[PDB]
Amino acid sequence: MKYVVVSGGVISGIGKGVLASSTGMLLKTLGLKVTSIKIDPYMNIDAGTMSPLEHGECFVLDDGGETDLDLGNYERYLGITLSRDHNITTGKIYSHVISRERRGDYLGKTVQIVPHLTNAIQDWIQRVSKIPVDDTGLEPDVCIIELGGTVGDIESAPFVEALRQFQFEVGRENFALIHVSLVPVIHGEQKTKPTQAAIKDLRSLGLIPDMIACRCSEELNRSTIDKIAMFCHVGPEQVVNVHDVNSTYHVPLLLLKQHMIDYLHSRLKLGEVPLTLEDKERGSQLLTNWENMTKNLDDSDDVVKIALVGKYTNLKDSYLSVTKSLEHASMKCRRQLEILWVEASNLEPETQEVDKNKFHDSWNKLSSADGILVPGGFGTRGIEGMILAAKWARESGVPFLGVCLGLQVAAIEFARNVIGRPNSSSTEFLDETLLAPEDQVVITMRLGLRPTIFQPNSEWSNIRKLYGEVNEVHERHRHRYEINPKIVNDMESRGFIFVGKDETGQRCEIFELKGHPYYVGTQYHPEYTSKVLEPSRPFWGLVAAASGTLGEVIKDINL
Amino acid sequence: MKYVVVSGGVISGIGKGVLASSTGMLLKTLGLKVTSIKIDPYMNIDAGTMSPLEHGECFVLDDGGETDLDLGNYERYLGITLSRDHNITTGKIYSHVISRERRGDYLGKTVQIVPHLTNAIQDWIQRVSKIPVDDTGLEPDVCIIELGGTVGDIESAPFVEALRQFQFEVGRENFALIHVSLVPVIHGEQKTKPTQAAIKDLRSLGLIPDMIACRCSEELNRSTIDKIAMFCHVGPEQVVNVHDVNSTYHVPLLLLKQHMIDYLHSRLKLGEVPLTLEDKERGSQLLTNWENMTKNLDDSDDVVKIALVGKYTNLKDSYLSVTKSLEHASMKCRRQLEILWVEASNLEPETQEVDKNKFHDSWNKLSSADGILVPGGFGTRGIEGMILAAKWARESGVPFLGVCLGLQVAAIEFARNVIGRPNSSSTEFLDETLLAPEDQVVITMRLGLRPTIFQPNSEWSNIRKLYGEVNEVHERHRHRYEINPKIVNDMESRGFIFVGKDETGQRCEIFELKGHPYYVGTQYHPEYTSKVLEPSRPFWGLVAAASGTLGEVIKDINL
Amino acid sequence: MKYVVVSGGVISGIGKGVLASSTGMLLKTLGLKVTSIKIDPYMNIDAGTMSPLEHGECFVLDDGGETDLDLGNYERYLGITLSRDHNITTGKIYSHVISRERRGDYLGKTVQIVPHLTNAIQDWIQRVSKIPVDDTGLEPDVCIIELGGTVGDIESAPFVEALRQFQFEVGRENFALIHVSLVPVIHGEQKTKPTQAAIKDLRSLGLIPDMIACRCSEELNRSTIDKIAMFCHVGPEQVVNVHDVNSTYHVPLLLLKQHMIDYLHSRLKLGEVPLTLEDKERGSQLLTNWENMTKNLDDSDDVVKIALVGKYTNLKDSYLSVTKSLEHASMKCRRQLEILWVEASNLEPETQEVDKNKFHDSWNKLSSADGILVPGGFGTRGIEGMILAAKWARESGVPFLGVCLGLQVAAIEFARNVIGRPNSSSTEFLDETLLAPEDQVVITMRLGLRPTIFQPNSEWSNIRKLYGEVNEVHERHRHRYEINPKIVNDMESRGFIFVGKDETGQRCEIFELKGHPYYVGTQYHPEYTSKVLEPSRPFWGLVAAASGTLGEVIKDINL
Ligand SMILES: Nc1ccn([C@@H]2O[C@H](COP(=O)(O)OP(=O)(O)OP(=O)(O)O)[C@@H](O)[C@H]2O)c(=O)n1
Ligand SMILES: Nc1ccn([C@@H]2O[C@H](COP(=O)(O)OP(=O)(O)OP(=O)(O)O)[C@@H](O)[C@H]2O)c(=O)n1
Ligand SMILES: Nc1ccn([C@@H]2O[C@H](COP(=O)(O)OP(=O)(O)OP(=O)(O)O)[C@@H](O)[C@H]2O)c(=O)n1
Ligand SMILES: Nc1ccn([C@@H]2O[C@H](COP(=O)(O)OP(=O)(O)OP(=O)(O)O)[C@@H](O)[C@H]2O)c(=O)n1
Ligand SMILES: Nc1ccn([C@@H]2O[C@H](COP(=O)(O)OP(=O)(O)OP(=O)(O)O)[C@@H](O)[C@H]2O)c(=O)n1
Repeated sequence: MKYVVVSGGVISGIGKGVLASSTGMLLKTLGLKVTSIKIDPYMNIDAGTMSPLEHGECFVLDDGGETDLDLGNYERYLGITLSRDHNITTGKIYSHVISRERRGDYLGKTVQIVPHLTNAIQDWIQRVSKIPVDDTGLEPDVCIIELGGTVGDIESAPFVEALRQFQFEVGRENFALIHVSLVPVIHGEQKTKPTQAAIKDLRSLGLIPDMIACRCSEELNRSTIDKIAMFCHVGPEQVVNVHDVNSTYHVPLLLLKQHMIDYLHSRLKLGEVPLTLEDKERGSQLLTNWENMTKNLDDSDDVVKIALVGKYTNLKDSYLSVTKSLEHASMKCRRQLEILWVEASNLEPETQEVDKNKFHDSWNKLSSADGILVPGGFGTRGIEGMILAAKWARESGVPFLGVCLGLQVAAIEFARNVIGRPNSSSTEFLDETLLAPEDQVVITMRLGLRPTIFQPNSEWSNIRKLYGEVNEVHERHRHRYEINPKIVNDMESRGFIFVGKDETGQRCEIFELKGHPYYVGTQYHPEYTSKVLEPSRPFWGLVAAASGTLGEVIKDINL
Repeated sequence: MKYVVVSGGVISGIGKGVLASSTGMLLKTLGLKVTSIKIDPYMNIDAGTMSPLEHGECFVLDDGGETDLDLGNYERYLGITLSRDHNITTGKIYSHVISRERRGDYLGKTVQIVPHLTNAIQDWIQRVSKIPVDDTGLEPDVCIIELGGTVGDIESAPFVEALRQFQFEVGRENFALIHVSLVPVIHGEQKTKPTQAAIKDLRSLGLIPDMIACRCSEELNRSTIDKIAMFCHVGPEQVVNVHDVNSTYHVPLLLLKQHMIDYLHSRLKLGEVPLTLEDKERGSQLLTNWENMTKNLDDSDDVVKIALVGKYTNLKDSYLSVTKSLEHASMKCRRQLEILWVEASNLEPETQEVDKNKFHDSWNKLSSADGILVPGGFGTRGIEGMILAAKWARESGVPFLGVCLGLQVAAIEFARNVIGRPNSSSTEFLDETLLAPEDQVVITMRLGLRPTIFQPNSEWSNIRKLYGEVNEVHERHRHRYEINPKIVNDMESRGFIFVGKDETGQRCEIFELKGHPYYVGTQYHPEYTSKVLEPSRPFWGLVAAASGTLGEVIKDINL
Repeated sequence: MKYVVVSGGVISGIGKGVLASSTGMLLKTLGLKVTSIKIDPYMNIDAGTMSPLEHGECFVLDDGGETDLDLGNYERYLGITLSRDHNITTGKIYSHVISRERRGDYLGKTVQIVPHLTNAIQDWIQRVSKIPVDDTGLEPDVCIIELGGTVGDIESAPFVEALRQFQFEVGRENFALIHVSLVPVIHGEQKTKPTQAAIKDLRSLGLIPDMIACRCSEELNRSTIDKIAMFCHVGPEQVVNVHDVNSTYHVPLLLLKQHMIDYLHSRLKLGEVPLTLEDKERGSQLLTNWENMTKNLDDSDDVVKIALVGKYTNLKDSYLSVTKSLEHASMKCRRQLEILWVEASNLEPETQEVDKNKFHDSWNKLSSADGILVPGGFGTRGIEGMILAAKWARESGVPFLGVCLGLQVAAIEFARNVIGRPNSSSTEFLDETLLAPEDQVVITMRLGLRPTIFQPNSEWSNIRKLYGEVNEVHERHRHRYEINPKIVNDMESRGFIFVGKDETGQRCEIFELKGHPYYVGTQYHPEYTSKVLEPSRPFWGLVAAASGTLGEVIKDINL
């Protein structure tokens, strides 16, 4: 079990996620069974009790664990599934030993943070990194660790001590540390001194960097490479840069041109770790696939505007897996995405009493859209606005995808306008109204992986064709409220077919609407299962409908 | 003797000189007899043995001491003259105690950096800060100290220890520390953490900041003011910012609007320090004069292009007192300066054999110039180029000022073209030629203040009118070579009058040429004696000739 | 050129000199041509301008350089001669680059402590360590460096940075660092935490210890070895202890039983450094000689009391080379030394007017003495007291040795009592008296190595027999005043033969007195040339006379 620990920096908010994930992807092109751990110095146990106003999406694993946003970046780049234990936090590990303490398992000793926490942190990393994360049951070869926070922090203190001991308990030639660092440029001069003071506080804590990765407003001068390397000892070929470039998917290609694989292959002796010719052939495949899809990102110019309809769209972090999944679809289509960020709070005509500009700006964006998407956040405040976007797409042929709250507002729109019961509602919005047509009932949330089965009369359905005509699908959920099962037989008689259901038949999970080019929704979140090199099928469909060639996409999938 | 010590930062190259000088100017508007010290952690004894390729101008005091560039900024803002002891350096203070040691003055003790250097540093600061620096013989009231380097540096180590002891040996309420700091902005967020880590290394060394001054790419958020103040303890009204604004002369006005006088008046009890009504009236005069001249800088738009002819003009730092003195002239004229940086190495027709573009670009700039200036650096390599600019100005009515090497190349041009001896030369360039017309002889440099006397037939001369028709002038020199005294009587018979001379008559120090609008030179450097609120008379003349109204300038001076 | 750098600690005053010298002796038993450098963070240039009240003896090299006491410990253990450049100091290296600066040799650059001092320190160590120090002209193999002060000190700051760079400029496997550290024991528990905090400040400065040497009130617990090694990373076999034992000459044998040679032989690859079978045979000889002489120190019990007569004998550090040379003599004689510390300020009868006890206590000690020694410090205040000890030894058969001031007071005693001129005097005490019998004249000091030649009528003389009957001797001097050459022919006619002289015959350097068992003096200091395994001949004589068997010593020398 080799380790690469990404770490460091003078500002927490600099460059670790993009680098760690890119390191993991690069090491995956060696054919190594790479795995990945996040260390979050924050106290939260798991993400379900924290709102999207901080650290973005409430991301979900096959385990059903609401987890840190940064796990999603490892899944979507590495092509792996992570267990809820691959996110380590301050309150997780303190809750762990305090649970073990009240259980009596410390045999009456005084429990001291050294060695006790620094043993729990090491034992957790050594448990977790052996867990299988691939399509096959084999244990991993190399673990990337993102140390969140900065080295030299009250809260990352037990984690840096635990890593200091771990660097000896699993030796040199089996552990390597990469430190991300700021290199400010002021008056056009690349001032190294913050990445010298931050290496005093690094070496004080006994960790030793084998690579320095810079974030800077420029490429590094040969002078500032030497000025880092002579003070903060690494070779001249072990300082690397992650400068501003318009594509995050090119950061693996920068680091490979800076020879980072050739250094880590030497520094972790990776040629001695056993691999087959098939592993090495999958390794060169992962590289050449990533080069070809980035060549498509380079030479593509034919824009496709997707309108993404929701709340808090000024905090663009709130829809990160949506945004990345749309880009995975757009790259597979060889077409340049733009996302129009559309405020559902503005589409409502009530906006026109308060500010006309917001109304017409939102409808300008929606009118411009080659496809529409209601991806669903949390809370009720924008539901009328999303019904307007569900209407516009139905009455105007515009492609549509309703994820989670998107199913519920698309069925509420269909009930309000095509069944024609003007009172029909989301029970989470309007429980006090006690309707017959409640388009929502509570069934405290169905979370993580579940099997979805298609209803037999569906060989005509494009959405099941995008899933390859298979009988069953496995995807990740978040829903407390669901479609009302009594209303289904009415909606299907109007052509709003619920193409996918739970095996019990009481819970309805996919629709596709007859005669419309492409109008779909999913009760599961298809964002979370997207991979960069193999995109999520409802999102590939939406961008393919917005692009044209949806038939050719389906034909190619059917081969 | 109160002290304000400017200090600090995470990068040496951030903001101390602009802030320290502005603090000193502001405290001068209280009517306090402000003085100023530079601490340079570099080893050089004094600047005469370091070339302009590093830290710029070889600046000169009334003492004749070649000293750090940063002394010039205190002189030109504060309106004071500094002794060569107001620049403290590592090799000055180590050479001082080692001189005292070999003299036997430590009574056979083992000389240890604590306390011995840290006593010498404190004794030097307490000697120096009492030295009179004004138009009157009174001792100073407040000393600004610029600690050069950063707190937390191998070489600023004895200086921070010496200040740590000094903060107790002259107490709180008589010493205050201002720390300059970086506040990076990354992804549009003002990341405080470098100004937290750098305050651990500050407080470790026992110093305590009473003000934090930021350099940042923006104004400070109210959030980042509170985030500094809660970690690095100062009040919310004691964090201040020195953001990018197009004028350095506005930095005193920023700091006054941020109430920095109201804090230092309280924190150094400055209301108890004895002052007269006349001192307070001079105090409000210094403020209102600085506001009115900056109002002129604000509402002025009529450009005046000065071509400054020399070498190494890509290192624009090399002519700093020239540049600032031209701006002191331009502000007094209410006219917006541009300096055309003109390469003498390009004006030469030999350039046209190597690159035509450089030639025509240099002559384009020179042709555009409302006035020309040969300010004189060091070494011979551009002398032919400067003779071409001395010719162009003479044959084309363009105003001219030849400082030091400017006199020598203007007299060499006059000898070559108006006397018409084509071989006449600078002996420093062409000593091997052994001419009769050597326009240069060695007289190892006449340095610092000397008296200049005007030749009696000079009531017609504009340059003596700009000096107020007085018999004598006191200015600062640097010259090893001078005009040949035997050639003078010939040049004067042609109308190149040497309007100013040494009292011995063998050394010729000013010329003015008959019939030309304004063609002058000075063997002394007039840059070094310029003040911001009272500009240097040859430079006020050059910008007044380039502007027009030179007669009105002379009339106003003659009142 | 391998390096071993001794360093470190939480208190400056702990254990470095005893360890460094013992390391050097041990590595000398490999047959390596070991050399040695002292780094003194104090500012003094050289020791002649510091008095014995601090850091003890004003020790002297063959170069004639008055140097730090600690050089003497390397000479007397390693059997080598050091140049005055093998002592590096803060004011030496700052005076060096400032000399190079005023000479112009930095080509006009701004001289900055990094890299400039940190290059001078590295260049000095690389010049110095190649200087031949043996009986043969070959360059050294391994350099011991004692870093004086502690790592983490304002004044040792350029030296720790210079070593940090040097550890890379001469790599790992060619440099190794040993850190001395305190391990306090409190309430009977060996508290490691000072040797953890001091290793944060070590690793912060980028140095990395390969050995930890402890000073502690006990042997180290196996628990505190593991508690150091797990925090301050070294193996369990790389923590070593230098506990209190009654003999400093056993510290090499402790460190060899703790396998320190076996670690440094591996860690510096010393088996690859080229040596002959003769070098290895001299290596095992140095070990077995040191074991046999320490076996003599172990089984010896027959006391020999030497009375050492002087000033400031409460600062026992003031006579260190005397004390060590007497022990080198005593070990060669297989006899247990005691030194009676005798106050010359008390032997004087004037003491009996102020305190009778001091008088009778001093004469009790002097009466008890098996031999007397006037070794000579500095200043005149005790000269009458030393004349009393010169008298007592002459009139009572007690063996005597007068070094430097000892010759002068023994000749002053002889002139006062055996020639019988009661006024005869030291001119340094009584210059105003203008005598005919001035027993002292100025000839500003004859320093370092000089040739001494024996007067031809000397085959009877025991002192020349102890020097092996050779015509000439080479020894180290310090004298400003000397014997008056006109008085010599009178003293010799009375049997006070000046057995040794300068080749010019005007300067008289050794005496031996007829008929007395052993009454000698030397104008040179024989202390400074003493080796542990080959003792200084006048001191071997004094302890042999005090022991008996002086004839057998002479017989054994004459083989
Ligand atoms: N492989 C990656 C890595 C990062 N990002 C983007 O970059 C942001 C996070 O940057 P990251 O590289 O993770 O650094 P930070 O999160 O700023 O800080 P850290 O060093 O702790 O990761 C996210 O909003 C994400 O959209 C991305 O799109 N793809
Ligand atoms: N002395 C301190 C201060 C803060 N933190 C940690 O800092 C983390 C936040 O990181 P970052 O955003 O990088 O620090 P901020 O204080 O927000 O500063 P900035 O404004 O630069 O983000 C928190 O988890 C907190 O535990 C720490 O370990 N030690
Ligand atoms: N009152 C001032 C101060 C600075 N400058 C300009 O700013 C530069 C120096 O900036 P300064 O404020 O002195 O900071 P630094 O020198 O960069 O660093 P330090 O903090 O050590 O001063 C000079 O080239 C000078 O032209 C100026 O014109 N007027
Ligand atoms: N550990 C160190 C390293 C450097 N210096 C000092 O740093 C000063 C140079 O300051 P600055 O330019 O701020 O440092 P640089 O090393 O040049 O780094 P940068 O590239 O950020 O300027 C020198 O006088 C040198 O004595 C120091 O005191 N301690
Ligand atoms: N080989 C040695 C070493 C030391 N000493 C004695 O120990 C004292 C000095 O101890 P040392 O080991 O040099 O440590 P310190 O000088 O206390 O401190 P440092 O670690 O700087 O050497 C001297 O007075 C000396 O008499 C000795 O006799 N023989």
